[PDB]
Amino acid sequence: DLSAASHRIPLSDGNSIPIIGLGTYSEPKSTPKGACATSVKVAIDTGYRHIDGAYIYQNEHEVGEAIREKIAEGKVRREDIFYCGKLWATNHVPEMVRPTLERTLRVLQLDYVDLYIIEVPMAFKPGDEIYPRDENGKWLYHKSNLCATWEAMEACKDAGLVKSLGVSNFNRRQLELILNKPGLKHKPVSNQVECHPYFTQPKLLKFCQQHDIVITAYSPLGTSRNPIWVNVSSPPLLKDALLNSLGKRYNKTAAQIVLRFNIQRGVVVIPKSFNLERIKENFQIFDFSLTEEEMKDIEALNKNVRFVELLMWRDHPEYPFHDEY
Ligand SMILES: NC(=O)c1ccc[n+]([C@@H]2O[C@H](COP(=O)([O-])OP(=O)(O)OC[C@H]3O[C@@H](n4cnc5c(N)ncnc54)[C@H](OP(=O)(O)O)[C@@H]3O)[C@@H](O)[C@H]2O)c1
Ligand SMILES: C[C@]12C=CC(=O)C=C1CC[C@@H]1[C@@H]2C(=O)C[C@@]2(C)[C@H]1CC[C@]2(O)/C(O)=C/O
Repeated sequence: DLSAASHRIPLSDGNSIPIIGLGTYSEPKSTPKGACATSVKVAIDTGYRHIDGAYIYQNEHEVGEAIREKIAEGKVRREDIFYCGKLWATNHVPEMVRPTLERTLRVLQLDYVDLYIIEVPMAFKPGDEIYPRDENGKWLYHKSNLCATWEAMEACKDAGLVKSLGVSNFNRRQLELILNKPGLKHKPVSNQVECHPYFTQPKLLKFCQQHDIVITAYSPLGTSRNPIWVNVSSPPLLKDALLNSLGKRYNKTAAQIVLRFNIQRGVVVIPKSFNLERIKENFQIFDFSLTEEEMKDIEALNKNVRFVELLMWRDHPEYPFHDEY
C-alpha cells in the first residue's frame, strides 16, 4: 500500500498529507546554525515530502531556505512539498492571526503553507515575548476564545494563504467547540498531539476518526528527553524490550518499529532528526509491515503517561491534559 514514492493520505478538505514528515524543533542554544536547513535538504533527497515546523522554533527561515533550494534545483515542485506551520499562544487575538501567518510566509518566502494549526489551545499575553511572565515569574495568560481565533484562521484559507487548517494539543472538548461552532466554514483536518507506544491516544484517535480528523503524532520517538521540559518518569521509549525485540525480527531499529506502528494505523509521524544517518533510517519504514498481533502488543505498551506534560501551564483555563482525552 504505502510506499516510499507514494505515502500521502487524504484530508477531509480534499487535500492530502505525507504520512511521514521531518520534525524541525531543536534546542536553539545547543543547535548549530544551518543544521535545520541541511537536514531538511537531506530529508527531501531521502524521500521526505512533509516538513513540520514553527516560527517559534526560531529556524523557520532555515526551513524555507532548504525547501526553496530543492524547488529551485528541480528536485521537487512546490505542490510536491507539504509544510506545516503553527500559530503560537501569543498570537491568538483574532486580528493577529493573519499577520502572524503572513510573517511565516515571509520568513519561509513562500506564497502559502500546506497546513497551519493552532499550536496550543491556550492564549498567552500578546507581545514580542513568546513566554510572558511578570517580575515574579508568574505566567501572563490571556483569555482564550477558540471559536473567534478559528474564524480568523478560516479567513486565511479563504484568502488562499493556506491549503488546510488544523489544531495541536486540543482535547475532545476543545475540538467539539470548533466542530459544533455555529456556521462553521472549515473543519479542522488535523490535530497534532504527542503519540507513540507509551501514549497511544486510543480514545482521542477514535474521536478524531469519527470526524475524519487526521492525527499527527509529534514526539513519535519519545522526544529528546530534555529534562528542562520533558517528563522522564518513563524510561527511554527506544530502549523498550518489546520494540527492540520486534526490531530484531525485521532487522529494523526500535525507532523504525515505532514509526511503522503509527503510520500503519493511519497516524502521521513527524520524527525529528538533524543526523544524516538517522534521517535516512527513519524513512525506511515502507519495506515491511507489522502483523496484527504485533500491532496489538505494541499498542498494549501504552502507559497513559505523557513525555510532554507542560505542567507549568496546568492552571491555564485551556490546559488540555486535565481531561481523559
Ligand atoms: N505541536 C506541539 O505541541 C509539538 C511538541 C513537540 C514537538 N513537535 C513537533 O514534533 C517533532 C518531533 O518531536 P520531538 O522533536 O519532540 O521528538 P522525537 O521526534 O520523538 O525525537 C527526537 C529525538 O530523537 C533523536 N532521534 C531521531 N531519530 C532517531 C533514531 N532513529 N534513533 C535514535 N534517536 C533518534 C533525535 O536526535 P538527532 O536529531 O540527533 O537524530 C532527537 O533527540 C518536533 O521536532 C516538532 O516538529 C510539536
Ligand atoms: C512544547 C513546545 C510548544 C509547542 C511546540 O510546537 C514545540 C514545543 C517544543 C519546546 C517547548 C515548547 C514549550 O511549550 C515551551 C518550552 C517547554 C519548550 C522547551 C523549553 C521551553 O521553551 C520552556 O521551558 C519555556 O517555557
